[PDB]
Amino acid sequence: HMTSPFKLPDESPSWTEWRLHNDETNPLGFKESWGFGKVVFKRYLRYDRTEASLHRVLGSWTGDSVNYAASRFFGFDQIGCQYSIRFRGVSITVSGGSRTLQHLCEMAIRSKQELLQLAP
Amino acid sequence: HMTSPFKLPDESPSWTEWRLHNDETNPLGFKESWGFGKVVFKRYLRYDRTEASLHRVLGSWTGDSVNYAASRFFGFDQIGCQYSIRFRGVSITVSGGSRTLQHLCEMAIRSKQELLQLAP
RNA sequence: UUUGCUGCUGCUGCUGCUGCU
RNA sequence: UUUGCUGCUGCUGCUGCUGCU
Repeated sequence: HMTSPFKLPDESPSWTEWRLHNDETNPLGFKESWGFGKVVFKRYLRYDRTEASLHRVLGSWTGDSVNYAASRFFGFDQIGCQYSIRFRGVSITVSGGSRTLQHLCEMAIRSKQELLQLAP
Repeated sequence: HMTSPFKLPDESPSWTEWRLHNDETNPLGFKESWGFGKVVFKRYLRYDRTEASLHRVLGSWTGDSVNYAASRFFGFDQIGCQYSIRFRGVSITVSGGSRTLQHLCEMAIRSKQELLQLAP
């Protein structure tokens, strides 16, 4: 078991749940991922566009959680790191080498927030 | 001559200029691009981290300029659109289908600004 | 604008490398 | 953390398509 950058578990909806959601309604949430070298950790999280929910999903990873997970993969040569998020058909990615990871985190967290607060 | 999304011309430094810059000093600027289907338009722009300069480079494209350039490429099937920017070893990308382009623009402009205002 | 996955398409991004500039 | 380009590497992102879920 590798250690993930994430502090919340995955919330991927089942196929049945997704169909039921489509018949009765606005996505159920958003997808995000962190990639270090060749390893990618992924989350689907429920998000309902309220403030409480935004605050919850914003705690799904931190500088520290990403750094502890990422450093597992560090070597002589710098590795590529990447955060990806998709909400409503819009994807943001923030990437660079492992030496920039603090800065990637900084931009990822703003991006996640800008995207999730974006009006339809 | 295709029509570009950009309102400023490219400012790529020569190899000699770049060497001279490296011997005497902090990058000379940043790189950005807009991709519609298979066509990508690219800029290198000088940016010195002042407010006046930030304002100048922020005018290098607009919603309208991106839309007029992009619509050249629209068909039956939605196309993939993407804005990419790299400054100080950190790359942001904003992508999606052509139906989301207004929203991509909205997130691209914020991203460009967050990244260029980021402290080293 | 959509749950998760398979295989294909075209175009980016990032990492490392290469040769010129 | 770096001007622009050539060719290679590995991993994403996006578009369209596919078969299951």
